[PDB]
Amino acid sequence: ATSQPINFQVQKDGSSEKSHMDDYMQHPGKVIKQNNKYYFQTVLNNASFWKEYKFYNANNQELATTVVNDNKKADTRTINVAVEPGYKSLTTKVHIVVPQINANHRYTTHLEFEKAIPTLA
Ligand code: HEM
Repeated sequence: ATSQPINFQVQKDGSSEKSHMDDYMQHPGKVIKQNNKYYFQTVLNNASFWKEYKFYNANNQELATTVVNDNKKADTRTINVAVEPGYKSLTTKVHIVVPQINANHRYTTHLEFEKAIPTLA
């Protein structure tokens, strides 16, 4: 296995309640192994709304992210977040701007994997 699907749910700051941020990421994501390193690849819908995003492990280490696909037409963006096997969540901090309802906000949420990122290959 070079990769495997991994489902997740983005949940609200301070609880296990689903966050409506979950509605703007494709499901499942994917765990990808390259050489000795692991990536969580995920697709952001309504990419133009995500003005900033940072991901952290549960020990508050910022995780490197790369853009691997920007699709202007579909308004999506595919990103690779650096992870390790064993992570059960990521903390996200995002700056979201929604024109139609004049919204400009920063939020913190926690993305919860269906299970610990597995070792592969
Ligand atoms: C499609 C246009 C969107 C509309 C009309 C919308 C609307 C709203 C409204 C009215 C609230 C409650 C007030 C507030 O705290 O701001 C809210 C909360 C929130 N929104 Fe959005 N939103 C949109 C897109 C997004 C996107 C793309 C994200 C990022 C993935 C996002 C993430 C959040 C988060 C994290 C909250 C806090 C409550 C929760 O965690 O569910 N929203 N949104």
